[PDB]
Amino acid sequence: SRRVDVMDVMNRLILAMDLMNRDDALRVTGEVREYIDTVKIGYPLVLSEGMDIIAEFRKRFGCRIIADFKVADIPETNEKICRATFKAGADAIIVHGFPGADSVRACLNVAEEMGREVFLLTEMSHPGAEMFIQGAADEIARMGVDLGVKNYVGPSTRPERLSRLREIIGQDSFLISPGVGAQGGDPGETLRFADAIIVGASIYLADNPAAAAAGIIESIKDLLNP
Amino acid sequence: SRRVDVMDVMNRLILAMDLMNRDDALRVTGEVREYIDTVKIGYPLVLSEGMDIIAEFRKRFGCRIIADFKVADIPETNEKICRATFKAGADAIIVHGFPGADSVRACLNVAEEMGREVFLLTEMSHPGAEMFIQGAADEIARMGVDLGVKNYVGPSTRPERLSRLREIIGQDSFLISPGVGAQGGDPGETLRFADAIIVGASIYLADNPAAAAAGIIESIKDLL
Ligand SMILES: O=C1CC(=O)N([C@@H]2O[C@H](COP(=O)(O)O)[C@@H](O)[C@H]2O)C(=O)N1
Ligand SMILES: O=C1CC(=O)N([C@@H]2O[C@H](COP(=O)(O)O)[C@@H](O)[C@H]2O)C(=O)N1
Repeated sequence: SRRVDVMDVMNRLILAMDLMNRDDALRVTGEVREYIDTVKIGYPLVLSEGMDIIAEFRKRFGCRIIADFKVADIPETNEKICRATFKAGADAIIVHGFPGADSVRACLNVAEEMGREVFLLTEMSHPGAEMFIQGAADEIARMGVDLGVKNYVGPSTRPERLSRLREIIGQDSFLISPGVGAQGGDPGETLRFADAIIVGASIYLADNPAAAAAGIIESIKDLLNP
Repeated sequence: SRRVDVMDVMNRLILAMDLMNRDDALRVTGEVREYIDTVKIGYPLVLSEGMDIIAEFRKRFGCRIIADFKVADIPETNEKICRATFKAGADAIIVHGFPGADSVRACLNVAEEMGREVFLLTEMSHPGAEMFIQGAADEIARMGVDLGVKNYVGPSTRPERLSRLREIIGQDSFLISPGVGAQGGDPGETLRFADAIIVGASIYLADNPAAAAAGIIESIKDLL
């Protein structure tokens, strides 16, 4: 990405905090705070500890929050979900593109009004993505561009797909990518196209999360700056 | 549907309780309880009041709860979402099929392991559904059949699509359909294929929710 008006992710590493217990979640996040300042919080944690967990993370840690809720409902419900989520302190929210343009627009409008951001998930990192998602991936990405979407989520496990997504969305867009580590994606190859990588279990399940985070960062030192 | 062991939804009417305040949500639900015993609780309410709200609905009104979370993540995450959801008193959970068979199977395994139900959302009711979901709907339904899914969600706004979906899933499957009221779906044509209809705003935003529910039931009395 060439734009400077994007969230500045420390070390280009976003922690996918999917532990389902407040104690383990707060412990691991705290132990890696030195390397990460942007945390992706999803339903595994939220449905287990509640939305206030978002406020607490910003309190204890001075981190940005990406609510990975893969919003995928009708326009009316999507609007409500985004409103509740931003009200709770989320800086950005991840939204699915497959439900259509109106569903995505609903999220974009709320984000616009509240001054927050929407990240469009154009395709996924798991095996199942090949069944229905990849066939529509190109068009979903193009729909995002036409809608004026500037933030995207693409698969680390499929660098060949990530290259294509980047070409479609352009350099004036921001791209983050999950699937690194546990799913087999490589941090370095992924950062050839993505602006930041998302890492979950490789860090939060490690005997030493801090060392795991440090190791990943060391492995991409040549791609770290700016 | 022709199956005898299907979910028994009173008056074939499911309340989509999408109000975002526990007071209005609980009050309106109580107001229509004599007409509805099955409530669909989604993220608008859950993200606003917390997951404990599900048990509250059960304790207060003894209604069955369908957690409409449109689960649409990778298998591993879907697993966690379903587990947390069934631990909250949800009798069932709605999952997306677009992410593929592994994502759906993950939900099915948890439901089976925790003795609850999974509803597979095939085609959606809004206009945008025509862009990508509609073209994959029949295949998603067939995937559901092959996986052993017995509960489905289809659009009331497109009865002709609902008819095709019913053909694919068979009569031994349970089908619920949203889109009645606010979205212009016709209850009559919808119930020709769906076992139960989902109604939200046409009821919870009505000056008199009870009267609203009553009216809906009156318009489909011949199907009850
Ligand atoms: O295509 C995608 C989207 C997504 O957000 N995710 C999420 O990214 C995280 C990956 O975590 P992990 O590093 O495999 O443990 C989880 O929170 C997933 O739900 C993914 O793995 N693939
Ligand atoms: O295709 C679909 C799926 C679905 O769950 N829904 C949900 O069904 C409800 C419909 O509410 P309403 O009657 O339009 O106010 C909402 O909670 C929606 O999120 C839908 O409208 N269409």
